[PDB]
Amino acid sequence: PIATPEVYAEMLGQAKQNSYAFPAINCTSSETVNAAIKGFADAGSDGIIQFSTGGAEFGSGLGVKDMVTGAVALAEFTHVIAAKYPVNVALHTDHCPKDKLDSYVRPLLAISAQRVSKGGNPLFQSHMWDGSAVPIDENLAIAQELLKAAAAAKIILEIEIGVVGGLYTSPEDFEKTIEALGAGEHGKYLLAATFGNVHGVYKLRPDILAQGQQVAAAKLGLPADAKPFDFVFHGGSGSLKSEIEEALRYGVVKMNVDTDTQYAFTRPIAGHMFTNYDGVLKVDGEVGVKKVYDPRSYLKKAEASMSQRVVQACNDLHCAGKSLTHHH
Amino acid sequence: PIATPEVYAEMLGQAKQNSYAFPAINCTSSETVNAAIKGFADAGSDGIIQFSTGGAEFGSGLGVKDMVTGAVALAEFTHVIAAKYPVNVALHTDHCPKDKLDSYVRPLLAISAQRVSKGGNPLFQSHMWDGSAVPIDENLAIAQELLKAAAAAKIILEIEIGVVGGLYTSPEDFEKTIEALGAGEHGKYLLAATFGNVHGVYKLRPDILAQGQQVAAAKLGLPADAKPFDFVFHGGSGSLKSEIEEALRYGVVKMNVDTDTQYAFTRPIAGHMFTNYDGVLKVDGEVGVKKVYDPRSYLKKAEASMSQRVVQACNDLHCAGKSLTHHH
Amino acid sequence: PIATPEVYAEMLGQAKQNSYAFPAINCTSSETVNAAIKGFADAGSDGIIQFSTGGAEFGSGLGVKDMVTGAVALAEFTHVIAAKYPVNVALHTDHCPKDKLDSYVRPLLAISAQRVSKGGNPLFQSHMWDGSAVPIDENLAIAQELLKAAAAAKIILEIEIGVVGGLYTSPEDFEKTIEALGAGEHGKYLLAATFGNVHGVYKLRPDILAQGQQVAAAKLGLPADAKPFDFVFHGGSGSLKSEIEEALRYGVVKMNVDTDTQYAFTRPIAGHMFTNYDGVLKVDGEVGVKKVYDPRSYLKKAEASMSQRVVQACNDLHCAGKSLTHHH
Amino acid sequence: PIATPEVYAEMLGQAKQNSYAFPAINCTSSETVNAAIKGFADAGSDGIIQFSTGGAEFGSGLGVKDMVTGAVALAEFTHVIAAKYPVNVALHTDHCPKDKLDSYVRPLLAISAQRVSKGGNPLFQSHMWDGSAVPIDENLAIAQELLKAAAAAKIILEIEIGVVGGLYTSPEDFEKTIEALGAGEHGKYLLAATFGNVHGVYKLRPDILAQGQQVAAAKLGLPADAKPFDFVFHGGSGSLKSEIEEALRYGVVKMNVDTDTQYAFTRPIAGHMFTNYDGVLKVDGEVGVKKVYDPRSYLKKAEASMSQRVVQACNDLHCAGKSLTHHH
Ligand code: NA
Ligand code: NA
Ligand code: NA
Ligand code: NA
Ligand SMILES: [Zn+2]
Ligand SMILES: [Zn+2]
Ligand SMILES: [Zn+2]
Ligand SMILES: [Zn+2]
Ligand SMILES: [Zn+2]
Ligand SMILES: [Zn+2]
Ligand SMILES: [Zn+2]
Ligand SMILES: [Zn+2]
Repeated sequence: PIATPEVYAEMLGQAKQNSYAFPAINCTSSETVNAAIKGFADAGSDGIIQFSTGGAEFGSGLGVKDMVTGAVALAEFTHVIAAKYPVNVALHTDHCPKDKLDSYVRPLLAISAQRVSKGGNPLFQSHMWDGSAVPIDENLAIAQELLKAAAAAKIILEIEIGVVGGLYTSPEDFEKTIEALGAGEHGKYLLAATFGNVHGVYKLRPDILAQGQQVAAAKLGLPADAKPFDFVFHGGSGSLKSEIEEALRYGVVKMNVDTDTQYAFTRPIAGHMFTNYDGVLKVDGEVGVKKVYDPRSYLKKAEASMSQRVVQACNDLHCAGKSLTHHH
Repeated sequence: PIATPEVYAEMLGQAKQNSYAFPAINCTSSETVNAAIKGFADAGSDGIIQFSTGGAEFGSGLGVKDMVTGAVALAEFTHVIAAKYPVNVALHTDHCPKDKLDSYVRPLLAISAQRVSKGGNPLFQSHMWDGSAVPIDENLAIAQELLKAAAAAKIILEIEIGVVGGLYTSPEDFEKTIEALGAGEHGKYLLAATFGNVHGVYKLRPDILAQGQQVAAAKLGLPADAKPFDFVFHGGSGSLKSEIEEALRYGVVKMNVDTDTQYAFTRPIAGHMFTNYDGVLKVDGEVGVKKVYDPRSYLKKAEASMSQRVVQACNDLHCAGKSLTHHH
Repeated sequence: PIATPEVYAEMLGQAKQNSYAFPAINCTSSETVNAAIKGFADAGSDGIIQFSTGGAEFGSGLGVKDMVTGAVALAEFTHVIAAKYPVNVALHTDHCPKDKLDSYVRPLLAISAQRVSKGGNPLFQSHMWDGSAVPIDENLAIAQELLKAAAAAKIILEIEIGVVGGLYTSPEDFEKTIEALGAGEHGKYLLAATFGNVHGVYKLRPDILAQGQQVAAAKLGLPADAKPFDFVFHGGSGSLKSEIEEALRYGVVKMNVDTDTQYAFTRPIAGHMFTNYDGVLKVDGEVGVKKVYDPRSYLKKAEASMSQRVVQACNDLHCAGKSLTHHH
Repeated sequence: PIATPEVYAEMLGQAKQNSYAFPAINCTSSETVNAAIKGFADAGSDGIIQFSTGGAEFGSGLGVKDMVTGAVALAEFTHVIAAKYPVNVALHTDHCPKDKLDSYVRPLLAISAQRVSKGGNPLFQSHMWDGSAVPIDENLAIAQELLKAAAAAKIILEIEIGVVGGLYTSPEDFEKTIEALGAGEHGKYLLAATFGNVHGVYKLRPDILAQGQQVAAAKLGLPADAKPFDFVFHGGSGSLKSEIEEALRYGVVKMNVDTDTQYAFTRPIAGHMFTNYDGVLKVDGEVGVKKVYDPRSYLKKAEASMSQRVVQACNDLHCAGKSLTHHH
């Protein structure tokens, strides 16, 4: 099923408690959503499906190019599909900068607030505010008001302090975050801190995350080994095993996956076109071969390949076999 | 917007009155739905989007393979998208044989009956019962009870008498159809008659349709030039202009398109893979090129190409520039 | 075997007498020479293999780029191969303009004159002087001295009056040609006249050739139906059957083929690369498949395909089954 | 130029004296010969071009399939080309087993004996007798009579003791070889011994070669560090640097290269077909693009790429910059 707000909070709390994380898979379409959920289900895992600003725009079609429309359309599709699987699937929106808040996150929050007001659950279970391009104080002022709106709609907020590529987060940056937002008692939030992490597969310092947890623990009057933050790891695709393991130990509960699942989705499509070149093209006066230019023929292979890569992510992040539905 | 039942009936009545038809485009995904609606909008035309049994199964994903789930999921997606376009888009389900009625058309009718009972509109605006593999009397017995259910849910039924490939419909076959179902007063229906028409692009007798109209007119006590039937043309892709024109004159209001839009969708994907071969594949120890293995890069080209082919269909069937919303 | 000068003259005389022609296939390599000779042999036909200036340069390799070297190297190769076939193969050089005479045709003539002086046969059996870019009088002055040199080396000269693309040859142009060169008694020559013919496959006037024959016959005091000229048809690839037939009737004895055999050679290579994409490329960390990146694997397919196209040319030009060796 | 027998012997003697080796490149065509010689010339190196039984058969064309014909045809071509380069190029025939001696090596030896009898040089400068499938005594009996014939025709014989894949050569095997053939005083020979070496790129014991040299030195009454054998390294493509270096130290003077140059030749052809897919194929009723289906367009890229790989071989084997013509 779609993760209820209660289930999603429990997912993240269990991940943190047990030092594992969920892959958050960027999707752009019915096929990619289907591949992701099938991957989670094959791994006996709960998981997160996220739509970026560009993914949402693509989802809305070339005739619309509207982020809210695309996100809502894909979310409505995902609600129907996820009801047929025995794992929990949470819906999330990815990086939204300041000048897109009024055209992405805010209208989506408003839609969910309306659902909640009528006794329903929110359409998305988390939204990202990406304030890494603005000064920390401005970032956290926006985060504070968004956290209030988000919590009131039963939604978890993801925020980012410092910049993802494609200087590190200071102890004071971590300190300000705890001071402005608390440690979950004013609403759950996820924190993307910057520790040398980059988008795309081509100098990670996971110790920055360990430092953030210690700085927060000291601020809160907690034991030295406490982990007050739930961290998000941006630029997950292409990471070393030892680096992932360290990140998990320091409280990463969500790792974003996009590049690696894109390659997995495209790879069998390329193979299909090449081996069926004279079927997918009308060559030498012939009319091609409908059975191989039927989009389903190669898109089913793309779906299966992407699902395999998602299963790998679940095993790498150690959430495989741990779905809170306990289908074994 | 999505066509209301009232708008859809008006679409078909206007098409018939003015000797034009709508393309009914088989879709299987968010991308293909988006391409189809953009095509209708670019042509200033209303249109129909249809899901086959196989398309619905594909839409539900490899982990589900459930026709109802896929149709509902894609219909919910389409409802969100179509609200953003200034043309009317009707949703239809394609060929459902006897042994799939209980797992496709009937549950979908039930969903729409529930919506209507609550003061809403049906999820789909038409459903096809394909009884061409059973004897005419059995076909029409099923059609009669389905027409009653369909009309009660504000849904148009499509039926088929005789077999589409990939012998012709007799005057008595046409006669039995009028006798069992009437001429619309017991609920609107669309009729696929068989006149030498075949699925897939590789002996049409459109005069069979003219004969059916005359046989029905005589039965009903109408003038010789009356056209009591609203016909559906199966195997639209790859047809001659002169054959389409004749079909339109005899009351074809809906022409099914699948093969031709499949080729249009796939063609730029193939081109993409070939010209970006060393970007979509990791070759010679290199890591490929994310900007070209990102599915959006080639799927946007696929969408645009499919939309162009849909525009061509609207111009071929003469529904281009005739949307009942009159945006000019 | 390689055509002796005596056999070559007999080939052309028989072609003219019986209204057929030989394909003259542009070759650039051991593979293309092999494909051409196999094509002639499969068709039971004699044939011509020709090297262009660019083909000769390519034959000499990127480290040499010398037309004489490439032509000699490929001619020496062809001499060895043709000795193993029961058809006659003549070697020819294609379009040589004025500023390349001193670096192609003249040195090659000199090589053959040396062979003949020692009691041997010439290396090539014909050479083309292409003077179509210079005024007719200058063209024919050069042709006259080259014809003397060529005849002394037992070599047939091909000349061109008027320009091949990618205005027509006048009666006076034809008249001047007979006046300057005679009708074979001062050495055999072949004549490329311009009648709307073009290089490459994308307004032919074969009657220009009929007119030339009549003009020459009148000059020579011959009957009206005499054909004093042996014509060459440039731009043979992609020609209509009716146009070829007419050309043959008017004394075309040689039709140049390049574009069509190039496509035939390349087509299975392309097919090979696509269907073996993951064998001819090292993909995803794999090491490819030696059996399909071995050049012989696809070059044998290229050879066979080119040979098939040459067989087609022999049947189109009606020289198939007419080899002067009479192997039946 | 082509290596004279005197120059070839000097090449191998200098290689041995200075612990370097020549690549021996398998060629099958005018293009591959041209690529190889250009590679040697670009590296300022002398080199060897070899034709296998299969390469020779391919060289003769599908209509002939005769090893002698193909080898002679390609050798005659190579003689013309090599005269235009300022490095020495030796011609060699590769693996000939017992049942092919009468149809490859022996007739070729006979051709060269005829040339030598008339005061000329042999057509090939070395021939391989591959007796690795027969018992050592039989191997060496054949080798002894072939060495006599070869030396009389000014030709170096290559022999093989033990089997190349795709057990090691014993001290007695090495001993028998010296006893039967001497150490060059009865004619120069090259020795392929088996030390865990395999054809094709996917447990080398170079110390077997060191052992052979010591065993031979002891037999001959020479100092312990003497290297009486000139070794040949079969399966050169895909070898480690450290393994090549060791082999050179123990007297390898010739390293066979085939797989690696095949990949280099094919790789840009594949790239060409993919990026020009709609030019090399007639697609969607179009007629393709002659400039890219012209075989020269991609074969020039193949030639250049293969030449680059040959340059790499010359640098790996340390013969680069050491041509005995001393063009610097
Ligand atoms: Na990354
Ligand atoms: Na059709
Ligand atoms: Na042409
Ligand atoms: Na090897
Ligand atoms: Zn990110
Ligand atoms: Zn459990
Ligand atoms: Zn149909
Ligand atoms: Zn209007
Ligand atoms: Zn020409
Ligand atoms: Zn005969
Ligand atoms: Zn070998
Ligand atoms: Zn030097």
